[PDB]
Amino acid sequence: RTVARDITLLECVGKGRYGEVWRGSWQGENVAVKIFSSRDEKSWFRETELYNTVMLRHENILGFIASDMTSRHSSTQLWLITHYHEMGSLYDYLQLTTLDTVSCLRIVLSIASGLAHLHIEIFGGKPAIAHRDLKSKNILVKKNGQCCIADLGLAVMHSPRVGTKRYMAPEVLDETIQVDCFDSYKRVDIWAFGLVLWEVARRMVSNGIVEDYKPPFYDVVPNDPSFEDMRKVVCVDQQRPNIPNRWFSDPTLTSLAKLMKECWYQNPSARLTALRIKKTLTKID
Ligand SMILES: COc1cc(-c2cncc(-c3ccc(C4CCN(C)CC4)cc3)c2C)cc(OC)c1OC
Ligand SMILES: COc1cc(-c2cncc(-c3ccc(C4CCN(C)CC4)cc3)c2C)cc(OC)c1OC
Ligand SMILES: COc1cc(-c2cncc(-c3ccc(C4CCN(C)CC4)cc3)c2C)cc(OC)c1OC
Repeated sequence: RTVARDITLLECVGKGRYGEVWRGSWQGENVAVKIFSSRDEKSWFRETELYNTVMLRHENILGFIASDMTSRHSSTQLWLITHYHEMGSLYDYLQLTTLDTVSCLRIVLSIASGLAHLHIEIFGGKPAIAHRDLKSKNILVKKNGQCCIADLGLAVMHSPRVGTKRYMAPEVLDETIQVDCFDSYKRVDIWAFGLVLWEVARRMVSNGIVEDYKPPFYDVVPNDPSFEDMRKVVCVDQQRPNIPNRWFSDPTLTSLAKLMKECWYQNPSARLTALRIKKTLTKID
């Protein structure tokens, strides 16, 4: 048999400290190709080890196609190949796009769905998985209006790289997280989910009003905030993102404000579960 391997790289759609993402083509069809820096090799190894353990398949998880390691003269080349989502990341999308009630709920319920799928152990199935770097740049917008969760390079299974500091829960910033305890990692993801819910909700129009896109804590920390900057805001002062008055005129945003509050308790065990968040979102509107 012929094994047509060649992928054509067509367009760079992302470049960062730790690698690049390309739109590519395989057999006339778009794929996404993440090329890792050797500095972030462990993220390729961890995502590859996870998919060699359990082949996740879910409409709200970025679709795996391949992991490739290629020997070069004096280096190793590491690629991850996935489905390609031409609308780009939720972070990208929220910059110019505003939302209505239906599109806002569809986005956040799709994210909750993907996250609950990661978190749940299924017997016979999948181990429970915590993401550990959930944020709007790690969520892609699909053409059908649902999103999918990307980047399992920091993920942990239950049967170097740390999370993005802006999205870190208070127990991560004050180093009290119970590291031997899998439920602790799920509760870190729930905190981060609440921040993503805030980012999205701001862009939902009500009574002709919308907020501009801002990242969580934009008004209290610098760009590329330090670990200490974050700890002082989140742990010492116990600040949370602002809920604008205009949300309390809209039943959807009133319900979403309540939800995001229940993701942000200082006590990790008080936070909602992903399954409970899904149930609450199905009862809104
Ligand atoms: C090695 O590397 C890459 C390979 C491919 C690729 C290309 N054509 C065909 C295949 C194929 C799939 C599956 C089977 C099955 C058939 C049934 N039988 C009982 C078990 C085996 C055979 C062949 C693949 C996997 C694409 C790649 O990238 C897009 C590759 O690079 C990462
Ligand atoms: C990696 O990704 C892609 C792969 C392929 C692809 C190419 N050749 C052969 C295959 C294949 C054939 C047959 C079996 C099975 C069938 C049932 N049973 C008897 C076990 C053996 C498995 C695999 C595939 C899946 C196509 C893709 O897209 C159209 C891929 O996605 C980009
Ligand atoms: C977060 O993580 C990963 C993401 C992806 C991924 C998959 N589909 C699409 C994208 C993308 C496409 C296009 C744009 C822009 C460029 C064109 N236009 C001007 C606006 C839109 C942005 C983003 C990406 C980045 C793949 C990954 O691995 C292969 C990722 O890592 C796991």
